[PDB]
Amino acid sequence: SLPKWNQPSKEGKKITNLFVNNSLTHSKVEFIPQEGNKIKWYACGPTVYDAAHLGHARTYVSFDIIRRILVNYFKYDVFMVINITDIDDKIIKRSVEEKIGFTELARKWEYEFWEDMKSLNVLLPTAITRVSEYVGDIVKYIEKIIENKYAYVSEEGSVYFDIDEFKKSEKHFYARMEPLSVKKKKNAYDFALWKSSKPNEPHWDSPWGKGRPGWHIECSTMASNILGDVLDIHSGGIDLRFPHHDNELAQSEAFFDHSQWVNYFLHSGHLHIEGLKMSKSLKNFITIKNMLTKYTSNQIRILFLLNKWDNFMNYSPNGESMVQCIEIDKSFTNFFAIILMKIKNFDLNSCNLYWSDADNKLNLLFRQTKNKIHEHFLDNFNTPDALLAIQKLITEINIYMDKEKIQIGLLLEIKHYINFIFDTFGLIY
Amino acid sequence: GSLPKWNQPSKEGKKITNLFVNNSLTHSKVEFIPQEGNKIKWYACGPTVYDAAHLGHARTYVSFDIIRRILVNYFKYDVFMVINITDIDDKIIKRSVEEKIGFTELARKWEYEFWEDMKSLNVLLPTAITRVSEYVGDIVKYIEKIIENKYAYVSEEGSVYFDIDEFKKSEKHFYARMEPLSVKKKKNAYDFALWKSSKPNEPHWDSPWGKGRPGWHIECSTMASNILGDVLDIHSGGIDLRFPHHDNELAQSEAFFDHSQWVNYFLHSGHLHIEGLKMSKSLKNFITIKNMLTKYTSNQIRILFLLNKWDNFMNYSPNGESMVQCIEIDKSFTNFFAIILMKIKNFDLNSCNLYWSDADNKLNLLFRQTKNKIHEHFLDNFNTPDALLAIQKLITEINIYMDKEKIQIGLLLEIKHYINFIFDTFGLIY
Ligand SMILES: Nc1ncnc2c1ncn2[C@@H]1O[C@H](COP(=O)(O)OP(=O)(O)OP(=O)(O)O)[C@@H](O)[C@H]1O
Ligand SMILES: Nc1ncnc2c1ncn2[C@@H]1O[C@H](COP(=O)(O)OP(=O)(O)OP(=O)(O)O)[C@@H](O)[C@H]1O
Ligand SMILES: Nc1ncnc2c1ncn2[C@@H]1O[C@H](COP(=O)(O)OC(=O)[C@@H](N)CS)[C@@H](O)[C@H]1O
Ligand SMILES: Nc1ncnc2c1ncn2[C@@H]1O[C@H](COP(=O)(O)OC(=O)[C@@H](N)CS)[C@@H](O)[C@H]1O
Ligand code: NA
Ligand code: NA
Ligand code: NA
Ligand code: NA
Ligand SMILES: [Zn+2]
Ligand SMILES: [Zn+2]
Repeated sequence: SLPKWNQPSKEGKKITNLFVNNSLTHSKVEFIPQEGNKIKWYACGPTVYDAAHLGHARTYVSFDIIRRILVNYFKYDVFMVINITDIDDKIIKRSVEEKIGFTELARKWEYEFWEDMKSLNVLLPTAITRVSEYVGDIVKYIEKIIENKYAYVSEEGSVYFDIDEFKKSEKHFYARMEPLSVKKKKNAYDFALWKSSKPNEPHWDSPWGKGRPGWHIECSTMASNILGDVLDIHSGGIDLRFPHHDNELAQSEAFFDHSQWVNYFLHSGHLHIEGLKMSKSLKNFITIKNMLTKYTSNQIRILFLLNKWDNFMNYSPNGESMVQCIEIDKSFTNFFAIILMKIKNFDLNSCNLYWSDADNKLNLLFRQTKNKIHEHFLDNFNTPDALLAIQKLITEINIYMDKEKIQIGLLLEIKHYINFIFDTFGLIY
Repeated sequence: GSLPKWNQPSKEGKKITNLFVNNSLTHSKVEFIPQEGNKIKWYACGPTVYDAAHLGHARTYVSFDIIRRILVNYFKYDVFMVINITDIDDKIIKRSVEEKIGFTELARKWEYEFWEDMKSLNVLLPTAITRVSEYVGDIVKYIEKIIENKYAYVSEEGSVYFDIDEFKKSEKHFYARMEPLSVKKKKNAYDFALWKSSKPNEPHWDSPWGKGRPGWHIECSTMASNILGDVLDIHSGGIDLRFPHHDNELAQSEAFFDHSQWVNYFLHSGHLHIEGLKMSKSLKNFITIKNMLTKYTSNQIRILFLLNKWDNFMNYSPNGESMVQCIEIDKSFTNFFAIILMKIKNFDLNSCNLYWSDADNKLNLLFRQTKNKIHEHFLDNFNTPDALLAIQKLITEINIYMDKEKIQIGLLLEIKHYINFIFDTFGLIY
């Protein structure tokens, strides 16, 4: 009566002792690749009908940080896919208001989305999967689910997922992550894999008649096509956990007829503003472009670094939440300025390089800081505490650079390490 | 009994990568295991600063720079690295009476040029730099402790010699761990000086035994022990230093701490030969680093060294012969970056199709396989020749993909970032 989860076997895998908050277990569990040091990761992308806002930025920056930690810090081999939802009721409706076709609208806002991602130093994924380019694959995916007896066709030409049949199977559980969130149909909870189109909507041909993919089947199809029958990581905002992500699991399990399509399901917390999710529906949003006319990429990334990725956060506007981010960015800038000049201007001809007690104390604190930050990253990508550890080290390096005769090589190694961590954070100085 | 023992560090609580390194203490490739956590305490013997550095010096310090970058940037070990400057030596004293600019000033001049040459070759400064002239007092105290442990004696002239026979007698000590077969004021001829009584008009320093100078080997034992302590993860130098210099350091340091293993992994770079012989100031066959840099770039010189396994000897053919291949490779890397950056720059997300095709999948498979190949090469005693070849092969395929196939912008960027990461690890700059 309660879903089971299979931790992957550790034999032959890269083992870091990283723990992650897995929505499949509702707990922090050890992260173990399916294969070697490889990580196959699908992340749900945007619905491209309008500009991206600060809440979208929080989710993609947070997962960009996690990806950089996984790749640059831990040296996992990450194969990442992000989709573009360029077929959607929202796109269709917006396109009839603006009197532009659905494709030209979608391409415009996909373009702006990637521009906004680049402006925030978010890395592009390995693969970008647009629904409009995968419709034929979605149809074949739906055919096999029907052939496995987990979907049925209405008289209208729609196709619905058969929840009751899926639950009946001993090897399958419906709504693994939110069990308690559960006319032409068998049961009301059945959701559409193929929607029969009205003759005026955009549509595609299929064995069941002209229609469009249902929302959830788009992501099962695209992720399965590129990454296969086992994903190491699937991610998205917490709102997507049910029904979207639980429905993807059911569809993909039905397609492959196995019991675990995703090993680790990661959900970022929402960015709130004045207590409510930043949302286009609520008219309380700040576009990324507007945000970047007031704050820098570094400052916005520091905002997200200060908040644990899987917890919700509140944004206080009119600069309130950004005061601290600006101060921290200012301290990193001034730290780098001094250390870079001291390295550049150091004169090996005239210096004394005896290793003093002050050099030894700074070095001990340096190595201890590396160990603290390692433990923070292993603790479910705890960037708030890793950022604080860096701040504390900088406070001491600043004292040292002002007062002590300086060990040029120690300062250079410290600079390289802090740069390495800032690269992992996505900060550019 | 008659053969030295080596103790592999325990694996419990350590970073374990399955890296194997060629350990001169075992004369074999053995798994590298940190003494503590993921830390590596590493001392590398530095230059004797009386003249310009030459290409053979460059090979040793670039090779250890590559190894350090692999350990830190690739494997994420925490490396605490010390390199010394031998600025007190008989060569420096003799050179300074010829040059007449003063002994300290001459040594400092050629130390400065050594660091300039290292800077020109993109070699990273170590964590700590230990000059003998700044450590003489600590050296005197180190010698005092060895005498107090009965492993050194004082001659009537005021020199101090290490007592080999007393040292070997101890069951816990073995003399010449790495080259066992290489073995008037003295007890035995094989005794070596820890303190040399100064002759008139030479530079000298005070000591309890009279004015003198350190012996060569005690400088490195003292400086390494002072900063890094009683167990070094790695000690390194050119192969010529293995005996007598490095074996004597082990004996001195074991005598100081009265234990049996001061160094866990002793690594020796192979010599650069030219026309069949070690490039050597004595043979008049050397090329200075500066001369080399008026003809070739940092990248090309580092590629020369990446193409040769660090612990094997290599042959340098001059007049550009050995550099032809290095120039070709460097040009192909420059051209690769030029092309891929233009393809990325010219890519239009509006007008493209991004379906993940068979060609995209085949390139991705090749990419991931290249990562695993390069990983096994680095684990195989830092095999940069095979890792460089893997990158070359991958680039050949990326070039084909960019010319004809519709390109996955994200895949091209990710591959460029990986190649940048490996090139950062090699010390190449594009
Ligand atoms: N940077 C990397 N690139 C590629 N693969 C990596 C990397 N780091 C680690 N790995 C993979 O991590 C795994 C390490 O696991 P571990 O060394 O504990 O296994 P093992 O039991 O010794 O077996 P084996 O090494 O033979 O798979 C290896 O499969 C190796 O392929
Ligand atoms: N990148 C790193 N930075 C800092 N410390 C590291 C790093 N990688 C490994 N370590 C250190 O390696 C030691 C062991 O880590 P490892 O992942 O090998 O776990 P383990 O073998 O299960 O050991 P244990 O749980 O007993 O520490 C720890 O002390 C950890 O601090
Ligand atoms: N206030 C907020 N705070 C933090 N994250 C937020 C957020 N508001 C939205 N997000 C996150 O932004 C991503 C794109 O949301 P879309 O609605 O554009 O698209 C879709 O949901 C489909 N195209 C997926 S296939 C999702 O992971 C969402 O949970
Ligand atoms: N042809 C050649 N090829 C490759 N490496 C070479 C080389 N010729 C020399 N080397 C290496 O260069 C380094 C500095 O040599 P020095 O003589 O300057 O100093 C000393 O020996 C002491 N100051 C050490 S405390 C050593 O590691 C040496 O083995
Ligand atoms: Na069931
Ligand atoms: Na929800
Ligand atoms: Na003995
Ligand atoms: Na020798
Ligand atoms: Zn999705
Ligand atoms: Zn030495």
